[PDB]
Amino acid sequence: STGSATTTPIDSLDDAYITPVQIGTPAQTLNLDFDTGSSDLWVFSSETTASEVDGQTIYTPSKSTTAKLLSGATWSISYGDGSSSSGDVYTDTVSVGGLTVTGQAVESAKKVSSSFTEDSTIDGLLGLAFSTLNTVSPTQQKTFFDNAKASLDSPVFTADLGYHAPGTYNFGFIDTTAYTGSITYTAVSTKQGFWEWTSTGYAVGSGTFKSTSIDGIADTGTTLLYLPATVVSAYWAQVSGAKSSSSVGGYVFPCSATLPSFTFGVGSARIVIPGDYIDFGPISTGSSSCFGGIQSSAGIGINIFGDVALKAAFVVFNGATTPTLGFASK
Repeated sequence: STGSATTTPIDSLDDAYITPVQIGTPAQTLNLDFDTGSSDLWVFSSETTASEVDGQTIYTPSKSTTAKLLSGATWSISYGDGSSSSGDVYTDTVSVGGLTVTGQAVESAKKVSSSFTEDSTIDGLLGLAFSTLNTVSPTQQKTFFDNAKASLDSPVFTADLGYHAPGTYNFGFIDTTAYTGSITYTAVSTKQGFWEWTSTGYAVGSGTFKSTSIDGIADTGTTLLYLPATVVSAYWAQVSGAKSSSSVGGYVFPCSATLPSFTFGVGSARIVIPGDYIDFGPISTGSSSCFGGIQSSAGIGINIFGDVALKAAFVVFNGATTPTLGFASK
């Protein structure tokens, strides 16, 4: 089997991407944030505290003839940005782009943090990291990909995120028309539960490539590119007026700037992030100070190749017995 679904930016800045997912019988379609940095499929639901729902589409398990309460199971997750959610668990039929899993754990939110409530466009998350990170207790549950894998034509999914445009998540096949050149594959460590890999270095604009190992994660659920302070300082030093602002919470730059590109290494290959991908717009409405899309990972404890990096590539998440990651230009 295979599946193919379009993923759409939630706003004009590509702050996140949503992908329609069918849950239950008859189908209830929710727009979920596909997140290769976590491993829970959770949804706003009829059980979510009413005051914490503001415009989201909810899953109502009582209206699904295939929903079953997973007795005694609860979940609770806290993300790196400080957001969180928790609740109980159903199993139900879940389909993405024509690919169907029966018996998928659908984690129904009883509580969500303010940041989720305040964003009407995201109806929940669909985790695509390794199932070892799944928070369901007392019986850990598998991700949608893990459940689908054996049925797939090939045990892979691909992320093809657009810049200020829709893109595609494919399951079970590699669309050879979706990228240019060849796909370069690189080793993955699953020890922390992430798609963790080592970049071979970077360049700023038309500058020389610096060969240096940068361990980090391929994370579709993080907006920005978080890298060591040395790297980030080297990038922003090429932008007149750019500075790190403790009050804003990162590097800012004059909105009048033309940003340089940023290149990262994948083995001997190179992925170029155009400068425009690094502009996240005014820090507040009407401001001429703009927020940068490359930020320091210092104090996160991990480097994160988020959407800013991933959207410059066609990315293969290869879930073979020994997982790997593939990157191609596009």
